[PDB]
Amino acid sequence: GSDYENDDECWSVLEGFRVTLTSVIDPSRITPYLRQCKVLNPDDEEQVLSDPNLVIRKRKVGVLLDILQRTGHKGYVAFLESLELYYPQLYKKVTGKEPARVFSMIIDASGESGLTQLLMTEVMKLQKKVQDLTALLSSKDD
Amino acid sequence: GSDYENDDECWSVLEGFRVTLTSVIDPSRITPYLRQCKVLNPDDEEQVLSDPNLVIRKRKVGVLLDILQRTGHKGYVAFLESLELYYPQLYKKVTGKEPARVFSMIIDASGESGLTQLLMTEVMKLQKKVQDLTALLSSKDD
Ligand SMILES: [Zn+2]
Ligand SMILES: [Zn+2]
Repeated sequence: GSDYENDDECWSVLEGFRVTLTSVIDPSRITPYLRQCKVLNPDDEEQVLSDPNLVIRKRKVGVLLDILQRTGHKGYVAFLESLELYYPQLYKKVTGKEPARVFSMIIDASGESGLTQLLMTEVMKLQKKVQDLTALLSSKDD
Repeated sequence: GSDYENDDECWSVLEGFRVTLTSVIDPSRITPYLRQCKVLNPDDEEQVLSDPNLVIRKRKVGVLLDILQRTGHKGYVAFLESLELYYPQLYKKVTGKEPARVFSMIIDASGESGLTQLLMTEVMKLQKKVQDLTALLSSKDD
């Protein structure tokens, strides 16, 4: 079957890629989204955000996988929820195929209006990010 | 602010800013949204995109206002809602206050999953525009 089971061993497809996941991904951006999926506890995001910066990001994602696997297949798909939104190429490599978009986890967990609020604020951050980049683009250090 | 009745009288709020809305807005980004708002028909998106560039973008939104006036309050709310997502400062000036967040129109029209998919792709067009600007913030004509 296609991963329909619910167990911690589900992570096998992500684990052999954690070498890249720890050096590329920053839990400091994805941990509030993992709250919406109801897999990540408030204690988990606190202990990972013990450093608010991206200094210890290598050990952050490493312990974060070990955190989300405590909920089994739940934390697996939840990591994919945050991943397909924030790191799409990281999903493409861990699975070997295109973004599936199994966002029915966060839909069931936080609600359709929950994910609508998430995406709606993310497009405002991105609308802000466009003017943020063209501001520094118009005046560089060359 | 806003109203409940179905007529051209509904538009009188947006009319005072019409000259700015027609020169600033591009139907090319708001037309696929207005499809899911169920106010814009497959003929209208064609007539405004008859010019692929920004050559006559002034009269594109001008004729689009007339399209959405046929549906009175439907097209009024739909233009507000697309303006609220795509042009936040234009919505801010036309209403006189912060985004009210009356996305309940496209929620009732295309469903919560409809707007969730529109926002999930909207973040990718913004990831495209943000990568477009960091590409130059990485390397310019200098
Ligand atoms: Zn699984
Ligand atoms: Zn009205």
